[PDB]
Amino acid sequence: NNLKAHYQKTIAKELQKSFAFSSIMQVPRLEKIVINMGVGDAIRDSKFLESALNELHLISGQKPVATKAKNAISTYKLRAGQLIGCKVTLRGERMWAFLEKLIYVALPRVRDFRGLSLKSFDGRGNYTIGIKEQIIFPEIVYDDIKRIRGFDVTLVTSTNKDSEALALLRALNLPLVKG
RNA sequence: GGUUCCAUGGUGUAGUGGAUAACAUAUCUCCCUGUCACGGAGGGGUUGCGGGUUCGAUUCCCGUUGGAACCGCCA
Ligand SMILES: [Mg+2]
Repeated sequence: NNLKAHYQKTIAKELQKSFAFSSIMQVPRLEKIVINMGVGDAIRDSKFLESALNELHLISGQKPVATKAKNAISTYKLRAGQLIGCKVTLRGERMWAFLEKLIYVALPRVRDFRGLSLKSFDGRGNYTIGIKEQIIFPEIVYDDIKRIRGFDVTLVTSTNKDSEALALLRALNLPLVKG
């Protein structure tokens, strides 16, 4: 990606100067964006889960692996050995492609993207974005599951400090309130 | 003293071999009638206590209460 090379040059220079980092790779580096569109309807409407996967596939270019619960609950109708939820973890070129596509196409189409930040870092440098609806994503046709759901896009970084993660986010211009 | 059975709606009783609780009376609302009873329509209301097993107990297991049914002899 041309923006990937732009990321290289720009992130290196500003970050290096911003904290006098003694090495170019001391600057934070983003690793992997997990997407987890999971639903318990597979306990009853198994069909739905299948469609779920395809949409997830259609969004990232990686086929989603379906995850299984590690316990069993009667109230939730849960039982061990069943597949409830798919997770995809993008890396390399595809992860940066999805990140740019999200921030530039999907996110500003959000009904009311006022944003949320500073109050999202887990204290170790991660970040989770809770999407409310799937239809807003461009890689989705109107025909879909009878139920509509959101997403749990998350982020990782090489650093362990949440403040430096915020600094990388600002350098990348991820558009949130004051952050 | 010991042994078998039972505890389900307000009252009388069925079910459940773990995933679910009905019948009648009674109760409420509305037709009905001068009025009321009877009648007609509709509505509503449930596992003795505890503690384990199971993802899940009214049901399966062991204890604790209450009510019954049987026995407690030979000198
Ligand atoms: Mg005698």
